[PDB]
Amino acid sequence: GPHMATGQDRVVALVDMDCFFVQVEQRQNPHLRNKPCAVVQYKSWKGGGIIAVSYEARAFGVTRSMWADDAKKLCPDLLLAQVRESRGKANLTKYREASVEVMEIMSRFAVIERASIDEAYVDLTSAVQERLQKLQGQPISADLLPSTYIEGLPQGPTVQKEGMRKQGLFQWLDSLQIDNLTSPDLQLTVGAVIVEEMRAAIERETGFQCSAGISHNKVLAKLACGLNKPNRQTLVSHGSVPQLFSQMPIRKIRSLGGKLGASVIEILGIEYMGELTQFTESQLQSHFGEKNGSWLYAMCRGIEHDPVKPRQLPKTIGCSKNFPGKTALATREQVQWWLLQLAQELEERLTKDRNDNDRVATQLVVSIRVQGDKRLSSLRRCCALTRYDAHKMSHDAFTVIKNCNTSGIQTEWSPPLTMLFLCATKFSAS
DNA sequence: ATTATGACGCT
DNA sequence: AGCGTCAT
Ligand SMILES: Nc1nc2c(ncn2[C@H]2C[C@H](O)[C@@H](COP(=O)(O)NP(=O)(O)OP(=O)(O)O)O2)c(=O)[nH]1
Ligand SMILES: [Mn+2]
Ligand SMILES: [Mn+2]
Repeated sequence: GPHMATGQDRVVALVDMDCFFVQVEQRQNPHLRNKPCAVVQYKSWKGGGIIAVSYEARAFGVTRSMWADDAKKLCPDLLLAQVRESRGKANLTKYREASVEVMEIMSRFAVIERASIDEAYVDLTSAVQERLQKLQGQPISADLLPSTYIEGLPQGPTVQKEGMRKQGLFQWLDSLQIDNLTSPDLQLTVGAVIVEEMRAAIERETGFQCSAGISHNKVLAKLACGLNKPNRQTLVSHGSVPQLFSQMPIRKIRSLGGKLGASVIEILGIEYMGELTQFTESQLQSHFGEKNGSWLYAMCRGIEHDPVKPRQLPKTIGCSKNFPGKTALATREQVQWWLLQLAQELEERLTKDRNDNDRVATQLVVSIRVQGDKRLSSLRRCCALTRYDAHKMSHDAFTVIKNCNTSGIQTEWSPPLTMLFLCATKFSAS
């Protein structure tokens, strides 16, 4: 009872940009704004592959992973923006730079953990304590939470979406105990006030809209963020978890959408996250390993301890290109030329990183996939990265992979290469 | 012929 | 170190 810690000692937020690459292109080209729009890579095969979709286009069924030609079948008026091509490959620099814009704004409010190109976690515990001190026991006005949903509310004792949002927020605020500076629900609420401010700053200073989740840990904050996209934020309280999880398919939790989640479902004969509560920690560890079992035991109760890492910058800088079907690389000249193209993009990104961030990569990882291998990487080899020189980097990558070529002929490459991947790692302060 | 990444955990 | 998983 009293000693049963409830995982309520942090306030954590997840901010995720809405249809990010689309918004970057819509900012640049006003003709794309408020339109069914998608961003594609390449064009020749099937119109190119969609990687981002505006909410207007989603209404027609357009999704990521879909070929543009098929998306145009669903949405004949769909507008498309193509990712830049440089050195024969997709070049995502514009979106990385836009990401830095957003990350730098978020860092004004708190130390952030860059989780992807378009989203970051925020540990707001300390900022919340500060704002609570300033509030001096003053209640929180609904006016300070103009885009916030309270998950699970309204409940009990109404036709529009905004009305339901406000009804739930009123029910939440009316139940708050604002004289207790240690109440977790009050802390989450102040966290949501701060996140409104953060999202307002992002939109004012970049033009980009985002959604956010506020809860007591990273998993719940991420889940919360997705509940009311776009352009809204959602508060998931500890108390909302039993009802939320009682009908939550296990695969919606970050980390359980793959083989492990399928094994939870099949071994235990359950469907929803809430059903996990009936098992002991030891039973879950027996099926899924010590670490996974402890994580599942706490997570189905709303408890997760993974810290918000103080990391605004990516840990690696990588360049990759697939060569599908008849485009697979079958000669040594081809392999060398594309290793050089990848290495030249890598050199440019690494040099900019060194200038911006006062660090140097020290390890080069070379990954290839070979024809007939379904795995992502057929082979990974590391070597030293001692100079930011594309020619050296590509020569070294060739040296570490050249023993893969089973061809007796010096010129041919067999079996052909369907992917090249260069990734700079193990950064050191310079 | 989804593609381009990037984060990890395992052994 | 190299491989596998998850993510999108
Ligand atoms: N190159 C590449 N980029 C991708 C891929 N998947 C996503 N991206 C890029 C394009 C995405 O814009 C960006 C962020 O990914 P999300 O947050 O998962 N999706 P979004 O922000 O679009 O919509 P929502 O409002 O639902 O969050 O990452 C991919 O497979 N490949
Ligand atoms: Mn997003
Ligand atoms: Mn995202």
